[PDB]
Amino acid sequence: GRMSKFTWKELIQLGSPSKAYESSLACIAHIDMNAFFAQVEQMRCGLSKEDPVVCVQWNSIIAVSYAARKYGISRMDTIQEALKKCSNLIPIHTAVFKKGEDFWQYHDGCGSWVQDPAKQISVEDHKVSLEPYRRESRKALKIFKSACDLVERASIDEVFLDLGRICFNMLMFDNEYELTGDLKLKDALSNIREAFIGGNYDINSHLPLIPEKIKSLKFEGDVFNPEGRDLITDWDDVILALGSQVCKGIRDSIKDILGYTTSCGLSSTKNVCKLASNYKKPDAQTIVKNDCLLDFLDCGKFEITSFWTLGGVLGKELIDVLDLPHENSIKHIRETWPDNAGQLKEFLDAKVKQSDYDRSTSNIDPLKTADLAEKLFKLSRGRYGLPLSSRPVVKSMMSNKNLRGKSCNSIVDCISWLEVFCAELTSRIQDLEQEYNKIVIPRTVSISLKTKSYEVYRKSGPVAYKGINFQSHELLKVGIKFVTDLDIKGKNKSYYPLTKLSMTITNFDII
DNA sequence: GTGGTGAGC
DNA sequence: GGCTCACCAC
Ligand SMILES: Nc1ncnc2c1ncn2[C@H]1C[C@H](O)[C@@H](COP(=O)(O)OP(=O)(O)OP(=O)(O)O)O1
Ligand SMILES: [Ca+2]
Ligand SMILES: [Ca+2]
Repeated sequence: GRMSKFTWKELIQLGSPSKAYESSLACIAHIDMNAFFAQVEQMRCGLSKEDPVVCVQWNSIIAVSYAARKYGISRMDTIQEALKKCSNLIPIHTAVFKKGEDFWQYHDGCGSWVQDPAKQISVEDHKVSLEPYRRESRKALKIFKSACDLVERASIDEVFLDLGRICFNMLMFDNEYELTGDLKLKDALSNIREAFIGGNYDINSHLPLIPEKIKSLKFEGDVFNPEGRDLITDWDDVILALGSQVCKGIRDSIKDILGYTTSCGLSSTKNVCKLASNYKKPDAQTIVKNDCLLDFLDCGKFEITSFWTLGGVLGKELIDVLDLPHENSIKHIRETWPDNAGQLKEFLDAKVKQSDYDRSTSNIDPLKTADLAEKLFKLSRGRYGLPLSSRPVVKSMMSNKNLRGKSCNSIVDCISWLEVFCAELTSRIQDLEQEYNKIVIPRTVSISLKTKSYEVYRKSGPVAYKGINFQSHELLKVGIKFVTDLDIKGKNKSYYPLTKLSMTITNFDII
């Protein structure tokens, strides 16, 4: 009291696209798109945001627009089953390649749920394509990178944002933003701003108490506040508010430029953000103040298994290692180690060396048992700041096809599928160039296949480039050769009908 | 060198 | 239930 809890160092740190995730005064934001594949379709067919449109594949649903969710339809339903829940459902099948053609297409009006035995899309001579969804994913991304200097791509429909710089700059140099009638930020934060340029301060001096006037700063979106704590008490709250503001803008552009609704979570931790974004859907924005982190993590919807990269199996074990009750398990980890990370550290040691398990089926690395420590201890409190980072360069790319029926008998059929693969792969190589804005070419190509008896033939080798920058053809040129040798490699053995053909590319070069 | 199979879109 | 992708014991 009598002075803010955060120091200048922690504030100024928001302007560093490298040491920003530390401050705790951080302001990260996660954004996921609602019923994505459902939407990009809901958009492509000029339908409305409120039409029970579902995205199907063969006989299974893979995306359910929220309009059609109101009828109880979910992912664990089959087009057939779903229609009995809502006869006005608008099922739309993804685009697909046809055995033999080097281009995918949209067979609208067609689908297994169609009576006409001619408007069917057999899974025998067709392969689902996801370019459309990738094509859109990037757009949204481009729209992001234009509003945020540091953007991490979580997955095809998710992205994290480091609203550090934008918040700091707004908090210091924005002479436009208005709080209400006649009251701009330039007057409400005069004290903090005048002090900033003054430089008269030690980077360790606790910032001044937030000006009484700033409390009239409104948050944008639902502020998780069950206990009803005050909205703006310290700076981290002020920065977060400014974030929600900015964040709303970004999310509005997407909706206007592409027309995609999204859920969004704001907090000082990517992890905590990941949760908040999924807390409410669709088209909403949850906000978890640092002084609500515990109230949020214990609202009664999360567990130690709901934590990204900790809910597959390592999470399962964690329970069998710390007893971890089957409910209020997160809080339990907090109230059992109110010491520090160091405490739980040893507990891990004196819980592994004995007669409980074997280092043959445990994802818990003994030596680095200090990491797993601080991790759980931090997560439990909602303070595990992970720096945003780019996904490591791709190592490979597979264009498979689990064949069925007696389709694949001759080599002209394999060749017929190799064209397809060659297309899809010459479609993910381009999307990669655009992402790293660097030219990419695969120096090696292999072709695997499963015979009738389910055996495995595979030939791998280099790819000759008769020029300097092609692919879509020379890839099939070689691909074929292999598919031939293998054919000869099994003339009088269990071969056709094949049960799985597939082309893979590795040994990439990023010039 | 991988197929087994855990993780995730 | 489907389709892709990174690893790493046997
Ligand atoms: N079981 C599955 N089968 C096929 N595709 C899936 C499956 N699970 C996820 N996907 C992929 C295809 C979808 O376009 C994409 C959607 O992103 P996801 O994060 O799963 O949520 P969603 O967009 O379907 O709904 P939400 O609004 O809850 O985010 O995930
Ligand atoms: Ca989603
Ligand atoms: Ca997702």
